[PDB]
Amino acid sequence: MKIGIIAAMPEELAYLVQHLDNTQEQVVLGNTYHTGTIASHEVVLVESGIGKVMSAMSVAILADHFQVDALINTGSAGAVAEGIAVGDVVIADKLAYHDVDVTAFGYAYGQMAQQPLYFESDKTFVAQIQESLSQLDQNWHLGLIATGDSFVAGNDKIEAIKSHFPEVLAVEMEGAAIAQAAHTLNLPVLVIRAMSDNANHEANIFFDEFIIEAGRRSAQVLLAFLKALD
Amino acid sequence: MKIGIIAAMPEELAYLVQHLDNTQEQVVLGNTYHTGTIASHEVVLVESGIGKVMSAMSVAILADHFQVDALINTGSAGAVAEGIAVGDVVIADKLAYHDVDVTAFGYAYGQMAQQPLYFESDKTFVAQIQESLSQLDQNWHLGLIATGDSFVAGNDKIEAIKSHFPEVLAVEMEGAAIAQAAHTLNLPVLVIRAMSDNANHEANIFFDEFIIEAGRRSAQVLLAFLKALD
Ligand SMILES: CSC[C@H]1N[C@@H](c2c[nH]c3c2N=CNC3N)[C@H](O)[C@@H]1O
Ligand SMILES: CSC[C@H]1N[C@@H](c2c[nH]c3c2N=CNC3N)[C@H](O)[C@@H]1O
Repeated sequence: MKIGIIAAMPEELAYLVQHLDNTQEQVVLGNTYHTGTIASHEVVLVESGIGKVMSAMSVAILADHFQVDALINTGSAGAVAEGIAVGDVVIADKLAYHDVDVTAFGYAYGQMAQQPLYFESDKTFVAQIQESLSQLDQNWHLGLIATGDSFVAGNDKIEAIKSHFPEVLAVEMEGAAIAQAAHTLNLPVLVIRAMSDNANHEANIFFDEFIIEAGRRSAQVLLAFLKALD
Repeated sequence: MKIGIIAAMPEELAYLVQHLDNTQEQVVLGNTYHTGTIASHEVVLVESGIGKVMSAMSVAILADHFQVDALINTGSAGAVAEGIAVGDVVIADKLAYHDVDVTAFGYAYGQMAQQPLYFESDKTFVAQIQESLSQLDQNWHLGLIATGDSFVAGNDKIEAIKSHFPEVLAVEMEGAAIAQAAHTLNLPVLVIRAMSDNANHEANIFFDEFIIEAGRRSAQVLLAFLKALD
């Protein structure tokens, strides 16, 4: 298959570009799309930019211009579940928006109009990625990642998000957006994020400090996954 | 020029489709795009779906697949500024997100990372549309429309939005998203919305009752504009 891989920032795509075989770069609508293969898998890498709109646009272009068959997001996120450490990797089995309120019409909190409440990562992708990781390794996690067009940096917002999604493991700004776009195109999706901060008052500082490492760790897990996907 | 016209719901695109000359429907990525002309202006009409992600995808496809030169959004919105009545039309000279918080990094509230706080409708488009309207008509307005991935239905949220953007006239769910996407593509944009409700506790009821009329009114203003734009 042909996999479209999206990262919000350059720090989150660098490692993958460095491991891209038969690399070629195409400029489309002012952005660079890296084509080639990874572990014999045809892929297209792109730095979308931050947020729902930018990531959604990248999905649309990957589908319309490159005819991708699947979508995978890699990058950083803020750790919110107790016990998750900076540097840990969270594989999203499900994604949802923590900043969406269309409840006046009867939708569940977080559920966008005309959309399901939860977007699910491809069951086959999730099954296989777990198989590539060790059960003895306690630094990777499988669970819910909540998305919003905000950088979470305070216990108050963390608590507010948890009141709606108590099982949330991490938070970011593109996960559910890419999953929503993928769902709209009937394309399988997977989201992988490494923790760059604790989404608290010190989040901006930790993010600045750990974005390079988080971007690399998330990408390393993706690379290991792709090599085992076959 | 070639103008891409986006409406979130069918009720907001119907009138335009009914007045599209040399109309033809095409299916791209599972959605219908209506090509044709409106007063010597080549156009592409599309019902994007609700929200930031859906509207952003539509902008991307309009640019990548149809090579549009400009973008115009039409539809319904909730009236928030005192005095604005249901049925009134608001032309957005500027757009901003009311639900974006990346302030931890120093951005102004509402400003998305890597983006300006305000997205501006094309100055030429704004100047010309005002010329097509009567100064004696008090039912059209020119000002700020704030966008968010939520349906505003309560004075509490209205007050919260006003605390950040006191001059906001109306609120909706795609304006700033379409403007952001257009800005990313360096394409001129214009947003026009007719009031379907008062964004208060009764907003869902008024929306249900007035979406057909609001969609029509907004489209009527756009049609008049296009017939005078030349
Ligand atoms: C500079 S905005 C933060 C970016 N990094 C991710 C992120 C890391 N840590 C957090 C993120 N997003 C929200 N809250 C957080 N605590 C998001 O998905 C954006 O692409
Ligand atoms: C069924 S979600 C509402 C849709 N109509 C517009 C709307 C009308 N009235 C309101 C809207 N959006 C937010 N708050 C409001 N009070 C938005 O842009 C969505 O496309």
